Amino acid sequence: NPPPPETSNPNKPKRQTNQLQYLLRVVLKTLWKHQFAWPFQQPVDAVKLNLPDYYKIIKTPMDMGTIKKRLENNYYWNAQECIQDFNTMFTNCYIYNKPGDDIVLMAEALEKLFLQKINELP
Ligand SMILES: Cc1ccc(-n2nc(C(=O)N3CCN(C)CC3)nc2-c2ccc3c(c2)N(C2CCCC2)[C@H](C)C(=O)N3C)c(C)c1
Repeated sequence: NPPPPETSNPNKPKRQTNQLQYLLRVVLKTLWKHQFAWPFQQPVDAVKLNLPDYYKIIKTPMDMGTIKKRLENNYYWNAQECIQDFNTMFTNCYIYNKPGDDIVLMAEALEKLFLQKINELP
């Protein structure tokens, strides 16, 4: 398993905006409780899953556990940067798997809810 993405970085400039607080308070925390959220709450554990292929395919891994910690640590400059991590998470899933796979269906459901919630930001 590779090291998970960084959640703090003393040399990177940080910011806290209304949009970012909303991404944590509303967008992430509602997505988290969704019945299909559990696969995406931590990095893919390829060792546990016996998927030595996953990290051969996915070069920029991302997950909501990481995003959560990054929001909690004020790691982001703006909302858009955080939104890019959500979209990287979803697109990783669609790259690695095939349409109709159970995990893809799960990601699809979360992505629509995600898009619905970010449609209007503070
Ligand atoms: C349908 C399904 C949903 C989730 C999971 N599990 N289970 C754990 C686990 O070992 N966990 C998670 C929950 N926790 C409580 C115990 C540890 N991890 C995942 C998991 C997380 C993320 C992904 C995948 C699996 N798959 C795919 C791998 C083949 C099938 C789909 C690929 C990597 C995909 O791209 N991503 C995003 C499984 C076995 C089947």
